[PDB]
Amino acid sequence: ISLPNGMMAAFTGKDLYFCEPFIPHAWPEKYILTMDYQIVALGAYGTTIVVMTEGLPYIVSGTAPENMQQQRVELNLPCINARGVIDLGYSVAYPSHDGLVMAGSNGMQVITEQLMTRNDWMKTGPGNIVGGQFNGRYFASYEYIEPSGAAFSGTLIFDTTGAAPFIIRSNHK
Amino acid sequence: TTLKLTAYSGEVPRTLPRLLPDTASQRALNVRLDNGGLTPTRQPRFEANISVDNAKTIYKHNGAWLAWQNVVHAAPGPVAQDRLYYMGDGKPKMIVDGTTYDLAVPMPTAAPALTVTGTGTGNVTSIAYVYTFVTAFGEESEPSALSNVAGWQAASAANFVDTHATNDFGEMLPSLEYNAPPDGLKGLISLPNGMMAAFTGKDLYFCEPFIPHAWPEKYILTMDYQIVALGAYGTTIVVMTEGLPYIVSGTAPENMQQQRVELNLPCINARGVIDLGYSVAYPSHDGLVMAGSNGMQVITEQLMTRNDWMKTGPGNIVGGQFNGRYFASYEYIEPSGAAFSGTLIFDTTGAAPFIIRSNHKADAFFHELQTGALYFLVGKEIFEWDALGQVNETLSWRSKQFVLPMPTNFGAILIEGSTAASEEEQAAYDAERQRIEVENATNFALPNGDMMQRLPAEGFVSVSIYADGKLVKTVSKMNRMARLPSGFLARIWEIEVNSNINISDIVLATTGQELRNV
Repeated sequence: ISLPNGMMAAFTGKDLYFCEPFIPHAWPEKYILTMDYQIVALGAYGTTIVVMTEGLPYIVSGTAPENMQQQRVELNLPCINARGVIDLGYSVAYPSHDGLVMAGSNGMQVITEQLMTRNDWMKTGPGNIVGGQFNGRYFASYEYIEPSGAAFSGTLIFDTTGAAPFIIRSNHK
Repeated sequence: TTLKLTAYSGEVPRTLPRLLPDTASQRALNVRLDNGGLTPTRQPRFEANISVDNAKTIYKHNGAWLAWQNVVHAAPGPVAQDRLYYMGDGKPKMIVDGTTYDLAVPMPTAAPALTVTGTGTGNVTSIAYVYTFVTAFGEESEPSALSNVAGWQAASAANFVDTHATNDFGEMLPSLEYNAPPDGLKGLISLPNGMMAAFTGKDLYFCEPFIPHAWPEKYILTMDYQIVALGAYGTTIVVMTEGLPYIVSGTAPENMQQQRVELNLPCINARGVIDLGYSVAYPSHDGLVMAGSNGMQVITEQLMTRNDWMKTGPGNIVGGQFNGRYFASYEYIEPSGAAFSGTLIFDTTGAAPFIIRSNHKADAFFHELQTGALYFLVGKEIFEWDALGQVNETLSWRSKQFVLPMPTNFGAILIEGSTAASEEEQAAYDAERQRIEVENATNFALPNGDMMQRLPAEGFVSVSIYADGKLVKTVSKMNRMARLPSGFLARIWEIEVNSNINISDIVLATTGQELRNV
């Protein structure tokens, strides 16, 4: 992913790597930061990075690759799907087992907890959520099979803009 | 004179029963209140069995289940390779590839420093060992050795070296500040910037930032009172003590500054500590309190009494987290010898926090973070919480004591709702039927066997009405108006709802024509 001050962020199986600020090909070993748990995907709001892990999400705040300080975030939710991560522009939303949750400058909030149940999110299936952004709306494509051989395929659009957030469904897998 | 029960809410025991909110109710047991109805909890399923009896802490690493007889805290290490550091078992110890080692690395084993002023000018001489520096585990320990020459304290004559094991001649700034993890360190938690936190009886220890095994003595921080457990919110640690809780703020182990917190409440139970993600909650004598970024708030002071919190018993609260809810398991003996066992779930999310009760005692709790699902040990087995593929459990919901302005008797009940139509509940019921048939077959072949042949389950609705503390009727008709008994006039009415299926709402009226009105 690209970063504000000019740099690139990459992760190994468990360690994140920071490239030379204005030199892309260089990936110094002294720039690397090691995090607990595996790393699924990376997102950025403002200057701070969202280190999205199989365990506790981590927030790395830095004006420079040398000046990096990872920080705990207000929610402890794993990142199940790497592809479900979408930079919605105002937040970084990654599907989780508890539900879709957005990481932004203002705070860390589980949008679906307001508008959808734990059971429905499990039945939708966070493992294979295809994510996308349109007009600041999170496009989630779900294709899961109900027991006894019933298959549901559709697109779940999440819009938080408005008086109250709601789900706009679609049927384009 | 209609009383209508819709949009059910949880239990708030710090309130007189008549003064509860309009949709708040007592004994919210085995109920999940999400959509606004009585959605039943699923029955736990037996996933795996534990080896050693009387397990107080359970953990899962990779596919295997780990349990220990002591309160053991385990967290992944900052190092790249997958490592588990669990230290509650007396001596700090480490698991690598399913093999347990000791976190402490013996001194004078991996690193030795020899220096002399006469070196590099005269051959031979030397004194074998001058100073023994601290050892470094790195990835392989007690296998390789490192030697450095600290002359006048990098590239020169290698000279003689010890032949005890394989050695390397590297000349870099020696990291002699490493120290072996002292015995008695109990609680280990992970930290943002990358480091480990552990505490002695009264002193907290800080490790080398990216080196888990090193526990330098200059990093240690001493606090007043004993230390019970550790929790982290943001970059700042919550030092939970037998006295005044302390907040340690720091970007690095060297730059550490402990701070007094806005509440003075001791931590009674170490196991009651759960990192709920948005705060760290530790049971206290006054009540359950969580430390968060916004501040320090005692949730129970809003929703529970001092008396009830004492009667529940904060000393032996088993704590757990599911969907951001604090699962507290309580087992206490009220006077004259009656045992109360159950699970108290605390959810603060919503307009007003409330207690959702459950009746599954848990010897220990484990929240598998990768796949969110609580694992609790009861009867020496591992059970999940409301796992998918199980039949719904019976729901208990006893309404607020409705003190009608005038004494009346009710003549209508409308129990709305739907039967099993999700087909996931139906599939779970079919699987339960298959298990019932299998046990029927295996018990039917006994050399014979009296009784057994247990009856299969069923979906029911059972609403019981308490007139003035006396059960007058139990109604099971659903989606169609039912009738109460007669001949009794009461003004303190309350409703208890029992069902394996979800129920939309309950409305009562003295006449069907009044039920027409609302």
